[PDB]
Amino acid sequence: SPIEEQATRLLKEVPLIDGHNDFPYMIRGWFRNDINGQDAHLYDMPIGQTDLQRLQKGLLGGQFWSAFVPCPKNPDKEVGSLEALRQTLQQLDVIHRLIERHPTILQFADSAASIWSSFRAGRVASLIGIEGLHQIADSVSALRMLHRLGVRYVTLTHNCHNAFADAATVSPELHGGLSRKGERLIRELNRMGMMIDLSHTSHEAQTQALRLSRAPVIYSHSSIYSLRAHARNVTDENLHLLHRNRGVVMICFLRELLASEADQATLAHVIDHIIYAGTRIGYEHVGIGSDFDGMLRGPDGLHDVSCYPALVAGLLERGVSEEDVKRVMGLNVIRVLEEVERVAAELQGAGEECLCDELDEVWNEDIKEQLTRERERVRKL
Amino acid sequence: SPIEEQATRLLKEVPLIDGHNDFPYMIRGWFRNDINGQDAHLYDMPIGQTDLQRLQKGLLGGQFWSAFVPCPKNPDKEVGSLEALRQTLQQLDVIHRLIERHPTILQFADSAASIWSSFRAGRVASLIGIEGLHQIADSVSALRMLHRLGVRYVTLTHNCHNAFADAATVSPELHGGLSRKGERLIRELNRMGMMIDLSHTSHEAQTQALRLSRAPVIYSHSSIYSLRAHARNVTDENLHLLHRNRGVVMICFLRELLASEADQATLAHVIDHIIYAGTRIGYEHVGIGSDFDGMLRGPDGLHDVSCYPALVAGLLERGVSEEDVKRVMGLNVIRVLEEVERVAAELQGAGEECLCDELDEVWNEDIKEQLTRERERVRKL
Ligand SMILES: [Cl-]
Ligand SMILES: [Cl-]
Ligand SMILES: [Cl-]
Ligand SMILES: [Cl-]
Ligand SMILES: [Fe+3]
Ligand SMILES: [Fe+3]
Ligand SMILES: [Fe+3]
Ligand SMILES: [Fe+3]
Repeated sequence: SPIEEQATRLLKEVPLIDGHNDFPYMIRGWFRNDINGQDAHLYDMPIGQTDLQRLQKGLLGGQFWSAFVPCPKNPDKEVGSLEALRQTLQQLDVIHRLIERHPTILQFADSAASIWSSFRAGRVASLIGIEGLHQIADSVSALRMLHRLGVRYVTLTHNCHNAFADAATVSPELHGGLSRKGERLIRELNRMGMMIDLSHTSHEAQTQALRLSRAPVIYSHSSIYSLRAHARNVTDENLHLLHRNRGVVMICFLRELLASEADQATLAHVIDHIIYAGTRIGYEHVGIGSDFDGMLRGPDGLHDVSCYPALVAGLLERGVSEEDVKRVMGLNVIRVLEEVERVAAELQGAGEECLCDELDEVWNEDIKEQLTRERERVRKL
Repeated sequence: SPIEEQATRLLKEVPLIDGHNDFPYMIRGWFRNDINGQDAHLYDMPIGQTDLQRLQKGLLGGQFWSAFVPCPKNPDKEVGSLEALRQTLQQLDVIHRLIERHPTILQFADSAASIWSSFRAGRVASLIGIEGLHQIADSVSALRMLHRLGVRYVTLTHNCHNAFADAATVSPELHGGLSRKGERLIRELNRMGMMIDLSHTSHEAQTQALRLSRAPVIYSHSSIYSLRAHARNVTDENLHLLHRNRGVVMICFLRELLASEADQATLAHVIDHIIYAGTRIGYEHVGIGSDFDGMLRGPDGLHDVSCYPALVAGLLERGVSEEDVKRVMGLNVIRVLEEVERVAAELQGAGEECLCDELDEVWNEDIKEQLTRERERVRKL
């Protein structure tokens, strides 16, 4: 078919960059992050919607791999919070080892230039994001070290309220959007060059974050509220504020977010959602955010990572222009990452002060007096 | 004086690379890692043996900055261990922010080439080490992420026993050297290219580590047992095994480790210790490991980081050759770091398997059966 030829050409010209895939958590579930002598299975998985053969088959140009850990359940809240931090480092570790063990297929990327260079070399540009601020254990220092390990977006919440923001699917509300900590964290995320992700957050938290942020944000895996009413989907109000923000809504393949009866969800519904957003806030503010391996089953025609050429062909069949399809595929999320990094560079260049953690006093006045007395003795020498 | 001229020339020709300085912990003690608008104080500190003016004055070529946190004290052992991990990320964060805020003085280095390029540019080569395996919270994944954040050596213990090895100053003994975990960790440290540090560890743990390690190790801040008997100092047995290992003993300025009465300790004693080691196991296996800011007061003539030219002049005055003084200054620790990284590259190139953490099962058999059934349904499509 001419359109299947056309779709194949587009996937080779520009990278399709998917906003969210939980394949690293499947590796934790199935292998317990032990991939030594498991290439046969990593290429052909006995579970899930992602493996390295099907990843090549679907012609995916890049991927934000999710370093998700569950919301802490432990009765003792300090343990659970600190446990989530250790589990995050385990998930970042297995993502890096997955990329390093398969350098013909996957190449690490943390920027627009690194995405392109990976795509020129014929590899999947492998970026990283964390799904929730519960993962940092209330530590902005830890968050900067996660950025240093290659994390390029942070979902403000998952399916639990944290000290910074409200999740969508939990009632009652705790902060009613963002807390004062949350607001102050928006400035720090903009300063460090961390891309803000508004998936899983409440409608009020989205509205506040979109007004406050000095850099463009994303929805790594969310759909449209008007087509299908759900707490996880984006309202027409927040879609317009996303336009002012210059952000991108990366459309989700979650069946619950596409249709009222989950088993009726299809590829055509995903295309309806992309076109709705593209019509109302322009095709330069829409993306693709599958959420593959964050679900058991996908929509009809989007069952796994091999199905991306059908999505590209489907968009072209509906009269979306080549140039707009290239934007939806990946050019838009590349622009947001580039603008997030430009805003961070110009804020850092202006000498903006970084957010610091609240630390305990390690020394009492006796120890501090010994230290000052010792210093003055050295000054006399 | 001609020898002071000579000492100044050597410090400009090759970098003096100090093995251990706890200045990042002083920043935690004094500022609580909040250095915003504190340059006046960072250049001229009201406490401690290190600031940025005196660092320039002493002509130090490089420094392994310590990312030490205390041994966990909390009754609940899971909390204390996980707390130490979060505090480690806080200390790595402030070290990176210290370097990034003062790029004229400090430049980050993690290799031989990066040390030299920093030194050619006229900056202190800023490397990182952690003082104890309590800091990783029993997580090899976390340890690899610490390596990724720029940590290039790990002291196996501080002043507490951990799951991997015995500290020197704690009795009774727990493992009697290294545990089985400890032995297995030696292979992983060699594979990843992490430099093993044997300061603070027991004599038996040193003997076992020196025999087991496939790469050269260091003592980041230890002295000589024969000159001054102390659990922290290196025995003649372990000095010989360090020679076979191709490692380096970086001599400590701790007064307790140099003399029986601490107040009698001097610069001359530090030179006695360097010459003792250099005479018996060669000058290519000796270094300088001040431990500045790990003590209240230093030896006479080595009161702070400005005193390194007196140490270089003192070594030349005692008939140690220029070439051997250059070795003791930094060429030796550069060689060990280069050999550690060469061993890691050749082990990684041979496809050696990495050590993995023991993880909990996240899925039961019901969830795993749903996943395999779902996969087979997709195979039929
Ligand atoms: Cl609208
Ligand atoms: Cl704390
Ligand atoms: Cl000997
Ligand atoms: Cl675990
Ligand atoms: Fe997810
Ligand atoms: Fe999700
Ligand atoms: Fe120390
Ligand atoms: Fe120490």
